[PDB]
Amino acid sequence: ANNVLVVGGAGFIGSHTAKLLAGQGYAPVVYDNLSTGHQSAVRWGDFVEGDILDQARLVETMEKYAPVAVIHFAASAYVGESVEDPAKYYRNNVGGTQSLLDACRLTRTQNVIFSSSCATYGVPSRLPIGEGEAQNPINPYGRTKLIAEHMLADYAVAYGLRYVALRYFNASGADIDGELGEKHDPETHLIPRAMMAAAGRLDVLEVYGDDYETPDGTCIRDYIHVTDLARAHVLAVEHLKEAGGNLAVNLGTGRGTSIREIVQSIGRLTGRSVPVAMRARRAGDPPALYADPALAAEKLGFHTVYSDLDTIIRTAAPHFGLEVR
Ligand SMILES: NC(=O)c1ccc[n+]([C@@H]2O[C@H](COP(=O)([O-])OP(=O)(O)OC[C@H]3O[C@@H](n4cnc5c(N)ncnc54)[C@H](O)[C@@H]3O)[C@@H](O)[C@H]2O)c1
Ligand SMILES: [Zn+2]
Repeated sequence: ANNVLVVGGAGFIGSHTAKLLAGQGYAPVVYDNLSTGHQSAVRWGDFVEGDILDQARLVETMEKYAPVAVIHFAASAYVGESVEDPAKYYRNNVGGTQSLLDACRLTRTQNVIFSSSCATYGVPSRLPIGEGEAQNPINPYGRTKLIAEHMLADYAVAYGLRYVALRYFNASGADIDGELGEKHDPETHLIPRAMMAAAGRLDVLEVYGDDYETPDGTCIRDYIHVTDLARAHVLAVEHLKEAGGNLAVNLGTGRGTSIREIVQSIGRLTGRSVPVAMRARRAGDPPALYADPALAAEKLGFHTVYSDLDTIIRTAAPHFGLEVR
């Protein structure tokens, strides 16, 4: 009917996507083990506490709700944690995804929207990064996201599963209306850390390098507003509903953002400066990484509409002890 199973739906991007689904008349059903997400963020439909590795419980859930699509956000997502603890990432991201895909095929639950990462590309050859770019990830996090992408392809071949894999770099901002935000502990993402530091919730923001080959010398990365991510994941649902073919596309603005720009923007919009501690650049670290969004525009009709820096900063700031002036 209109149930959409949002796996990992108690987390940052998943909860925003559940909110959006409900706005478009779907009934999001959240399946989440609350390991890093929050029960209080499940505000737009039913909640099933459970682990995606609990295959009986996941199958039971799919049988009860007969979802028209499954959106898979349920993963371990931290790069540095993945180098030191690869076990966690192979278990959650490869084992967990296989359990989810088995639950899907065994219940004839057909449409899977997979939240992937541009970390699958590793170091690229040209900028911006097109989907044709080789995928040579350089850490277990990127590795395990790539494995899930290929597992999706193999399950499509064998079982006729239909899917859209969505690749992006950095989820940012928060819901425009202010009641839903990014709550991680530890918080490892750049814009939240910079804001926490400006707010005095962190003492410093260590920034590694001011001598990159970039306009202001600080490194450039790719940021997309979480509401835009919600929009794309639901468009992906529509795509498969309308008998669309399997897809793997990048999500983003097509334009990068430097650390300096972010720090400057925060100081300007909140009146509080970020206490930056500039450290030596790490050798072999890329000056710029950002994705080519053209294919998503073509295949999904998707453009970002909330991912200007000012909107990202303005909507996130109130969640980290700052005020927009
Ligand atoms: N945040 C980003 O910048 C970013 C970038 C690229 C990709 N992604 C992908 O987005 C998805 C979630 O991102 P988030 O940033 O919202 O992280 P998040 O941790 O806020 O949400 C993750 C959710 O998954 C749940 N979960 C984790 N393992 C589970 C399991 N085994 N069984 C059931 N529930 C489980 C957690 O409790 C949490 O609610 C992940 O797939 C992540 O790789 C995020
Ligand atoms: Zn975070």
